[PDB]
Amino acid sequence: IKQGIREVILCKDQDGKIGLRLKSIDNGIFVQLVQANSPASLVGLRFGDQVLQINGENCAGWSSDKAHKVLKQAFGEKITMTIRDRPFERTITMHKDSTGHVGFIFKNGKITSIVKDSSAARNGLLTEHNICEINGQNVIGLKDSQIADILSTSGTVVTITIMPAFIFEHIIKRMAPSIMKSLMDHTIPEV
Repeated sequence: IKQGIREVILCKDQDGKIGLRLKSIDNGIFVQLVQANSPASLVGLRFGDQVLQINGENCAGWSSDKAHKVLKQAFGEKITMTIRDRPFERTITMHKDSTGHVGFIFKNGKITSIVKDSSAARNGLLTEHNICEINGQNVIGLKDSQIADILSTSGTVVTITIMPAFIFEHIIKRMAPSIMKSLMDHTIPEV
């Protein structure tokens, strides 16, 4: 999680898409969905990002519809956005034990207990937090098994990006859980 505000320049694809669904949260606008192989993924937009501005207009107090409407009517050549990096999220670095454990239990993406004497306990991992990213890879909508897999095949350092459940459940309401599994960019960034 970067310590503040950056500008991205976006370009609609040939079909006039950018790859983005946005959600109104506490009078800001937040990234609910980044589509894989979209202009939004290429420029590095992330789940939970805050959009401060769209072409120099502040988003404060916009509806999800107005934000989507503004994106439709943009002069597609060049959309600029002002972005605050995943402000509802934190990153925890843990190290696996020789048994390959970081030392917690999760269910539908949500940490539910921390195991005594673990790297998770030592690093103050919290329950009632949804897993957003593992090693900078988005994992929202993946099955618990596939998250297990990404943890199993991770190296010994595991970086987890988490979000309080109440905030997570506010962001993903009105997005059917198959679109999350199917269409949320789950890939490693390109260079």
